Amino acid sequence: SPVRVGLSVDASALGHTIPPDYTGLSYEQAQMANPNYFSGANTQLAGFLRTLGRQGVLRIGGNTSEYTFWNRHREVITPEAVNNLSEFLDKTGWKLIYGLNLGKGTPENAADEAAYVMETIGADRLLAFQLGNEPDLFYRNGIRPASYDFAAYAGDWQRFFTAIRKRVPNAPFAGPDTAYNTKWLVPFADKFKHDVKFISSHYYAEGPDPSMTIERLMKPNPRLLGETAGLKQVEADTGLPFRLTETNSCYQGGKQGVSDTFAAALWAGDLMYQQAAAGSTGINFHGGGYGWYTPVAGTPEDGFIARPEYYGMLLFAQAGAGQLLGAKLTDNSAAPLLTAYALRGTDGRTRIALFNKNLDADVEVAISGVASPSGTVLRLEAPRADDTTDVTFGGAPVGASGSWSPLVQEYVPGHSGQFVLHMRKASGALLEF
Ligand SMILES: *[C@@H]1[C@H](O)[C@@H](O)[C@H](OCCNC(C)=O)[C@@H](C(=O)O)[C@H]1O
Repeated sequence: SPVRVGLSVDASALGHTIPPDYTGLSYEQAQMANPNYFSGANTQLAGFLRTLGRQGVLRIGGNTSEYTFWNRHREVITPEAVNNLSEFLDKTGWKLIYGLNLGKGTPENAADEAAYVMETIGADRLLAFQLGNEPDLFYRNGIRPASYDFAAYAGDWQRFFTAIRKRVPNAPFAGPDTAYNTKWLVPFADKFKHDVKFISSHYYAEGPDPSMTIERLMKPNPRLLGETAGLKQVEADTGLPFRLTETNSCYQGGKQGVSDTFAAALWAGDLMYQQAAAGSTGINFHGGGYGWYTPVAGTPEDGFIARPEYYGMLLFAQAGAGQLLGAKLTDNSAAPLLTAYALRGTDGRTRIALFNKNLDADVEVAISGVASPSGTVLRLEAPRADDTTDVTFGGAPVGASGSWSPLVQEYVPGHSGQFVLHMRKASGALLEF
């Protein structure tokens, strides 16, 4: 007995165009201690990335980038590791955001590392260097003293920028690689707008706010809306686009029973669209090893698997790129966590991404504004919102090496230019007209 809601696709309410390199993952720089990880020999992980997008961005940084030390002969990055990363990026078709050690390393070491990266990976595949991860939190791990402020950071950033550009005159940069805030990200954009390609921000649905639950994770985040508005103002005031270079559901590798659940797939897929509709250039979900929130879990020795969050990213992958249209929801007060995104695809077909994040309400969606004859739906499903497994998209799990294709396509009940789509509570759908 579903909530009956109306969705009006207005193909004339033009939103932002989703770039083809929108999707991405964030990893710890420490993973590069192991040259077998980001390697042309790591076909399994390479396969998982190709499935998330023919283009995308691998971001390497995180808290371990303050403890990772480049050497041409505490974790150590070797020329072998950088050489193997170039071969990895060749197998995936993805571009690279590469963190440099501004926390504990020297300008001269960062310049040397940046030179070897540009020499091996090249200007086409290297999107940006980043000078430190979350510099606003250096003072909390003692990487800097408590007195460290934006002024001190700007001094450090300039010293590193100068040293790297002497070795790498075409070196591209992004920063400041943390959450939107007025004490760091606004002044950074103002001072360094001529020295960076784009602004890099982070976002965790968990706050410092009450404890994170599946219930909480499905609701709007006023902090997210605030931070996104901040980044749009910085883009208006400076011309700098923004990318969400580190994101996931909960901090410290995630929360067992939230981050590792089917709920995370609905949250992650919806987030991708909410940020793309705000004009974000892209996203990088943080992950690695077996962390609770990792899209892809595993190791080269034991192999890799898609975790539930991966399936939300997979729905985005299958929607593909294009321009977002108006998709207005009515009669939805009793089903308020249903979200919907309409997309004019690059191939000229209309697509709708629906996230029924209501944990108790089934919906009946009356779709108008699509003058196409017919549509098919691929469902994003698990039997409970807190399932750690049993997740499918298009009636299939993702297999070894990111192997996926749909096994259940279901024609959409259509008649007189109106379509009716049923969705279970805590489910997602991709409609292709
Ligand atoms: C952003 C940080 O830059 C990340 O280092 C940090 O990840 C920590 C756990 N690592 C993994 C691979 O699971 C992340 C977080 O707190 O989860 C953010 O603080």
